[PDB]
Amino acid sequence: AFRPISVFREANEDESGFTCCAFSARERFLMLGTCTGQLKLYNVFSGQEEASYNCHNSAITHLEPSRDGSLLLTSATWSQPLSALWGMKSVFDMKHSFTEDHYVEFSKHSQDRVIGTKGDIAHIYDIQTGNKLLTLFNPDLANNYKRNCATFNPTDDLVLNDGVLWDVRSAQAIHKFDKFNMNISGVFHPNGLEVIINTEIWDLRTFHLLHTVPALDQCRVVFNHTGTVMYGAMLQAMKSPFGSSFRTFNATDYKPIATIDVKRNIFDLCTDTKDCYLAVIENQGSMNMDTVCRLYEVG
Ligand SMILES: N#CC[C@H](NC(=O)c1c[nH]c(/C=C/C(=O)N2CCCCC2)c1-c1ccc(Cl)cc1F)c1ccc(F)c(Cl)c1
Repeated sequence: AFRPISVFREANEDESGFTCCAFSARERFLMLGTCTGQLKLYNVFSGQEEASYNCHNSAITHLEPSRDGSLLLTSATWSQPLSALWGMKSVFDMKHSFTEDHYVEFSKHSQDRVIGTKGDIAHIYDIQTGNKLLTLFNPDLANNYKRNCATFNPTDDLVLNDGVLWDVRSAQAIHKFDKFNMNISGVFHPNGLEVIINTEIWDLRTFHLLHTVPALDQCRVVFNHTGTVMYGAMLQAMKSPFGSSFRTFNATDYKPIATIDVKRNIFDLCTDTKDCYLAVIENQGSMNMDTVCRLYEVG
């Protein structure tokens, strides 16, 4: 079950502008991006704001804190630069920026690199220097996915970009997964064995199709930390990225668990490092922007 535990809005604002969320390394603190480009730290139980920082001059679309707690990636919708890396030690400061990338993630095993996406192109950057190490794009294998996001695999040896599997070491495309949809480019299963590209589950070894999961169509997905549950929400074709529902799946067999209809448009969802909690950003109005963060205890 998901027990509603708490709800809160952007403190002292006429209209609440939370757009995205991620749990900090610190257990009871949630980081939230806003529609005006600020990063906020909230106590997720009290709903009280602790800290605010100015990151971009447009809405934050994505946040990702590093596991050690020292770094943060942000992306914005219509700012220059579009994405940035922030230090969060003593002073909150911009380390580096990724001017043309509308989406960024850290490498997974060792978080020493950033991977940014621009359209169907992946850029890989060194965290220390900020230098672009690699541009990944192959005109012969491109799928031209409209909502492409590039990502590392769990051991950082591989990248999936626009439905193409890359060997990072050699910077060579090693396989193109055939295209079944217009938008979604796919992610790696944390088990390191499978690639989830929209409704298709591919075996990484053989490149054979393992399953078709229709309910995943047009979904962004996130896994809990233990890799046992997958959350998916369907993209809509300052508007909300998602519709009013998200779905859970058993990550070990891809069997559905629950379909949760929150009856309001969803902006984001994240889970805490202990997989005890789910945070969901939902609009109380309809595109009126007045979002709340709802916190559920995961049963
Ligand atoms: N990280 C993470 C968690 C992940 N969030 C998103 O994917 C997400 C969360 N938010 C935006 C986008 C806002 C956006 O563009 N906005 C909203 C603010 C005003 C401007 C437009 C995106 C998003 C959408 C398209 C693309 Cl291809 C990639 C994106 F990251 C998620 C995973 C499973 C889920 F069940 C849910 Cl509800 C969210």
